[PDB]
Amino acid sequence: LKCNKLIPLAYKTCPAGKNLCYKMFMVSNKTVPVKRGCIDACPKNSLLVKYVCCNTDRCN
Repeated sequence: LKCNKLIPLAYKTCPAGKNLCYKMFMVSNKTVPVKRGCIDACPKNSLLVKYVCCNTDRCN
C-alpha cells in the first residue's frame, strides 16, 4: 500500500509493518490535513487531533 505525502503529488510506500494509511488533522482546520503517513494499526481519534485511517491507495 502507498500513501500520499504532505504535498499532493509525492508518495511513499508503507514500511515494514505499516500497511495502512493515516492522516493527522488539527481542530485548527479539520478540513485540511496537518500530517500524512502510513500506520500499522488504525489509530484513535481525538478532540484536538482527528486521525483518519484508510486501506486505499493514495487515500490520504
